[PDB]
Amino acid sequence: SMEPRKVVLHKGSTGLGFNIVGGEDGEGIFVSFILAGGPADLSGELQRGDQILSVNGIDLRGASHEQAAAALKGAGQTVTIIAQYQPEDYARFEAKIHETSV
Repeated sequence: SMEPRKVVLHKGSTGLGFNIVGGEDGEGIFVSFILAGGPADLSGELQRGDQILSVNGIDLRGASHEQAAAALKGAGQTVTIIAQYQPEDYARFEAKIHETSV
């Protein structure tokens, strides 16, 4: 896999400009969506399938969705993220089956 790297964003009128998923069913925290024109987009330094490993020194390896949301939303505007591209893990995540007709 690609090595983790540091990404620094400055929140604005729509926050950091991305969505997270995961932190449930034993899964990591993933970037699911990047808002066109938002800070994440304009930076060019985050993409869908990045795993969020830490936020302002808060370790989100193994974090719940709630813990990750609290770290990201509770942060002030300058957010220092350690992210790692995890395309295969994310692809699996997105294909998981949640409802089955029997």
